[PDB]
Amino acid sequence: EPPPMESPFQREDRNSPDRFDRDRLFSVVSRGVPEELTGLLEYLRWNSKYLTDSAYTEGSTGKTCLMKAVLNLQDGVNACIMPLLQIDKDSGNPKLLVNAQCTDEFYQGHSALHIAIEKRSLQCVKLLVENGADVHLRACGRFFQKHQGTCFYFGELPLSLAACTKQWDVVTYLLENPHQPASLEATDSLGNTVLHALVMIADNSPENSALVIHMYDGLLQMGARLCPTVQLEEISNHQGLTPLKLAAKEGKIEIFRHILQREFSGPYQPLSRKFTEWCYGPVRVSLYDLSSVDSWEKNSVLEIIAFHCKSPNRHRMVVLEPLNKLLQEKWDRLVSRFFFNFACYLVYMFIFTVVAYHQPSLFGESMLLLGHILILLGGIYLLLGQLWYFWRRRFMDSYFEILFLLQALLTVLSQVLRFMETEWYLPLLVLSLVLGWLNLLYYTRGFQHTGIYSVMIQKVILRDLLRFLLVYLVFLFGFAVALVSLSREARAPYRSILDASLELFKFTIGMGELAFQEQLRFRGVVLLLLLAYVLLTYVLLLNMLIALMSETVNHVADNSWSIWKLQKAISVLEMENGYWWCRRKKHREGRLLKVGTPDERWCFRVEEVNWAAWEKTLP
Amino acid sequence: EPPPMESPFQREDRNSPDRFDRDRLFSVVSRGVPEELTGLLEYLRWNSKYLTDSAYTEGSTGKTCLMKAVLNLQDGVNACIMPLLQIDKDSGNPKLLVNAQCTDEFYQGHSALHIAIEKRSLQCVKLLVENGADVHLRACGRFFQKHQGTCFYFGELPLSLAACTKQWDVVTYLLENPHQPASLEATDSLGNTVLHALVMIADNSPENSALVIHMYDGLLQMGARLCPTVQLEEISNHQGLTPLKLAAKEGKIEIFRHILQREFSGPYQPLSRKFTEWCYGPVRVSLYDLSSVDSWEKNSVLEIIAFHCKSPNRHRMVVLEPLNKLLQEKWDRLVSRFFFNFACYLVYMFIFTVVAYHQPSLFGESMLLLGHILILLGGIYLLLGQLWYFWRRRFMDSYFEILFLLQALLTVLSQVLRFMETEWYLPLLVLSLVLGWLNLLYYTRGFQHTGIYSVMIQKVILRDLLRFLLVYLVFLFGFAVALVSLSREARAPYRSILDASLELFKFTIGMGELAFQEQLRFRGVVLLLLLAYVLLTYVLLLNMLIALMSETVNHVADNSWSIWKLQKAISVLEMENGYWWCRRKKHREGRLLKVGTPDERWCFRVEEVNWAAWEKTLP
Ligand SMILES: C=C(C)[C@@H]1CCC(C)=C[C@H]1c1c(O)cc(CCCCC)cc1O
Ligand SMILES: C=C(C)[C@@H]1CCC(C)=C[C@H]1c1c(O)cc(CCCCC)cc1O
Ligand SMILES: NCCOB(c1ccccc1)c1ccccc1
Ligand SMILES: NCCOB(c1ccccc1)c1ccccc1
Repeated sequence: EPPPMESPFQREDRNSPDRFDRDRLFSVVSRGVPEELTGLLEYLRWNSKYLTDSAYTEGSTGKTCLMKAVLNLQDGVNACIMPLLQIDKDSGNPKLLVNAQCTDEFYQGHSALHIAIEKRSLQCVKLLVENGADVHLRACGRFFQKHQGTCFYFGELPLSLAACTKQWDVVTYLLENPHQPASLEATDSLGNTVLHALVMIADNSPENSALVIHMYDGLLQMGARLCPTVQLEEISNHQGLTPLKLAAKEGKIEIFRHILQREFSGPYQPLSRKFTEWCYGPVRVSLYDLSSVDSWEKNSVLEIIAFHCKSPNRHRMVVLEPLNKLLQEKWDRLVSRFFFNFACYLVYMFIFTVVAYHQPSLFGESMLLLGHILILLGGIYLLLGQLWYFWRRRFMDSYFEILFLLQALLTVLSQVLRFMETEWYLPLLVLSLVLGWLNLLYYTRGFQHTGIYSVMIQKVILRDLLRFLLVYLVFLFGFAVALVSLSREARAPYRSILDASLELFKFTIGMGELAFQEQLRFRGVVLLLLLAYVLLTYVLLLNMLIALMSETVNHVADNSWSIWKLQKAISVLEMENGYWWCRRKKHREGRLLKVGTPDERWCFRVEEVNWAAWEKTLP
Repeated sequence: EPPPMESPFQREDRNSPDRFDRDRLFSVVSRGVPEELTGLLEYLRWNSKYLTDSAYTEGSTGKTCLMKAVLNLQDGVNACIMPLLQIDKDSGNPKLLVNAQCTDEFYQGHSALHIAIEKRSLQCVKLLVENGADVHLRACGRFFQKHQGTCFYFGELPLSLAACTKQWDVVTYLLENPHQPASLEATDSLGNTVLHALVMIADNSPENSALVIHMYDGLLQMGARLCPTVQLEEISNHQGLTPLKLAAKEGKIEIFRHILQREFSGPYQPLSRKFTEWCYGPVRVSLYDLSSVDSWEKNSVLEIIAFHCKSPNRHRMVVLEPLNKLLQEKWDRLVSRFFFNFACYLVYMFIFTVVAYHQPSLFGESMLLLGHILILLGGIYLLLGQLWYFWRRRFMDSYFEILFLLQALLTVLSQVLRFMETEWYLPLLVLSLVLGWLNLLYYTRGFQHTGIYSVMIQKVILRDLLRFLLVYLVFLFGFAVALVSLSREARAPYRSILDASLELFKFTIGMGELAFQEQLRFRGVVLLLLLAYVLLTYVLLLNMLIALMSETVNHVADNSWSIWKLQKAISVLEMENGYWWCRRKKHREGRLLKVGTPDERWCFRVEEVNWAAWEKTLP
């Protein structure tokens, strides 16, 4: 268990002229008086130690006397910090105590400047900075990393901590002091910068969103005038993302939306992304920026939303522009490939159904052999394509992206059984055929009127059905074992465990026997136990029905269009790569315009019409 | 792709003493200074060109320099417009540049006056009008026409555009200027007048409704004093409608309600429609106006609501008065025809059932032959009536209006089979019989206690059932093909595709086999595939049930009375024409009263009692 960093009740632990112990030092510093600090210098120069040694620190963490001074800050000002740092300078230690930090696993690197910044005191921050404290000390402990349980994640920097805490004066003093200037370009471990730490502390609540949007714009505006020669929104962390991509991956929708369509009028225009070129009543035409939003480059916002994301908000980022217009422009160009692919799959499935039906038992024979050869070639091509897709991609939207493989694999496996002349090529093949018709359902995603209907009608969750089936199946097996064990002595029904399981399952499709057998010694108890099974199956079925109804009473129904748009987006980004043998050359979208200053950016126009805002701007 | 009409970033395109190119002209006009316009006149008189030629315009659209001047309007005033028009006048061109307009397809006819009116600047409008610009220039491009996608529909006139934008000062200046007076009577393409364009931009939202009601009343009041000799609410567009009928057709309920019962006290009384004659406590008697609201004339509000309308708000216009009282007065007079028609149909159906039941296999014989003759005559009369109804009418309310035809057609077709002595007159006839009993259900619309019950009990949508049946039927056919293909090799059930389809459908009515067949080589896989079919049919049925319940949970239930009133209104307006052989003379309803001034109007009194408003007017 990690010790607390300061505690008024639990004392510190030493576990790793006059005598002046560390306990008296902590006692006089915690109260906060400088008169009783006399005699420290003479004692240190007699014992030939330094104030940052192992004697004067909590050995379990590494907390020095200065951090106890700052942690006992009363009314924002401590009168002991200045003489303590002065006598530390007079001691002549090589390692300065102002920038000392802990060495424990929990609070590694946690300096005094972080404590002074968190205590919302500009005076202690000024006293620490003016006495030679570096402003790039990283807090690398487990307590300052994003994980479940007890943690407070910030960007492991004094400036990041000042940014996450909404205090503006401390951010300004760190950014433009003469004694020790910080930098917005400085990075911690995991590669994050201060524009990343704001994104990773965002939330979908409106207050936290307003906080992080305001402070993100503020830091970007100060980065415009402090270090204009560097693009602050293009520095990459160790995963390879940028702040826009990191907003896309984590599921933070609000700061992602604000970053995607921010606009500042005036001198701060060159760092905008949404430029409006004309507007006529309700219609407004805006030139959005496709820098790392299109799929022509490497991992971008579209692919990160499509594949590398696990969040319930991955279906609402697609709807907001300029992702909606971009994916609509991609779909209106690549719908022909989808329809031709669907027609080829339908022709392959028709020839499969013909071969499976008109088949001899164990010109027409030559036609059927050509059909078998064509089925084998189609199955091996589909198998190669699906194995390519999995190997490149190294969850319900991927559901139909695995069954294809089964409809491939079984098929080719069935055909090698046909080449082995066994008596099992007929089940697996026709089993494949059943799966194949189910596998056609994915191709409803390409048409509007049936795609919206499919997304609207999928009103049950798969995990609920697969849990209920498992519970009912264990129930059936247990009662089947009991019924076989009960009916062994004659005065025959329920002879084996499988037959008794079938005759028990027959009560769910609606045809059960339920009578005196007149062949069993214990036929009354058999009837009683069957009555118990019926009365329990009805409770289980009613519970499942009630649970599904309670699930479907209270949810919003507007997500149908968003989910359909996401499914179409995944299919578009899949087809944009091309086939595994005819790799499609990626076509850059947008036009290279000149906005501001020679600032040449890729731009993409969208024409949005909205009568409500136009009615609002009217008198 | 159409080019933008102005764009600060994308430059214009030429695609269709000192030199003074069009690029320098656009550069100096866009900034907005007049000092650098010097030397233009000498250059134009040396090169013998004009300022509106092809050289000085964006050839892709036809945009002139003046429209670039107005589109770069800063703080409402440009100092360049006045010298530009002055030097255009000094150039001596035959075609004036002030009223020049585009010639592209997308922005056809879009003048500078439209831009100045949209920019909400009275000063630029005054400068354009005073320098000789006609006020009847029509914007005929696709961008200014009502269609899906990107469009801004107004009445293609400067006055209509000033009317749709809620600005009052520009409307007044266009209406009463001495330099170039506009007119409320002027019409664009599609025949619309200014009062029509207000209706076609209306909406059911309260803010837009309040805007359009206020501005409609305002323009009507100004039309009272500018051009009193013309009725502004009687001009017909090219479809033949008036503003009231256009409000009825499009589904705009709020402006339709306001137009139907507007009243102004004082000097503006003669243009009202609802006159109150007396009011005593709560009861109030009002003389509404039946000008184009009754069905005695040509296409009126009642017929346009009844037939020529496709909107979800066609069942709420009937409930609001004076349509409610009018249709109640029609129904209380024409209920006898409905009941006599129902009794005649019931007698015809009883004789049909008797003939279908007491029929010999392949005095009583003469009676049955007379019954057959009467069935043939009734069927041919009903067929002639229904063919008349379709040919004159050249959707669920029309559903029962087609099945009659089938109950006609099959019947007469069955009888000609009886005259052909074939072995198929017995199925079709009795099939007709079944349909006819279903065809009786439409006649529940005439009685209150069962009509409200029928409208209340119709709680399912037909398209959902017809989609679910299609999905389940494809499912059944696919599994039937698989089951026939699997069971071919003996060690018999499931022999043909139709029999296997029937034995698979038997799991839905609640009687399935589900056992080891002991006759098939692959009987275990047959059992497994039947289990798969059962487990999938239950998922599909549960999904359909959940979807219907979710559609049922969250909806308003007050629409039963409105839908029943609409159905009764459709039946009344159908019977008012009369039979196809005894065309009923149309009877004018209301009385010819004299209200205001000799203003003789058809009027219809309604007695409305409402305790709530009377409680509000009390202290
Ligand atoms: C309302 C339910 C869920 C069913 C509806 C069908 C009928 C006949 C019985 C009801 C029922 C009970 O009312 C109570 C139990 C629990 C007692 C089990 C004793 C072994 C089971 C049980 O199926
Ligand atoms: C709760 C439902 C919808 C039914 C209720 C009746 C019973 C016995 C089974 C349930 C059920 C599953 O719980 C899961 C599936 C999907 C797995 C199919 C495997 C081929 C189907 C499936 O009918
Ligand atoms: N009064 C004789 C039956 O009328 B029905 C009826 C009677 C009173 C109130 C409402 C309806 C009726 C019964 C079943 C279906 C439809 C109508
Ligand atoms: N148009 C032919 C059938 O299309 B379907 C359809 C038609 C119109 C609107 C919506 C869907 C369809 C029917 C059942 C299931 C899925 C789709």
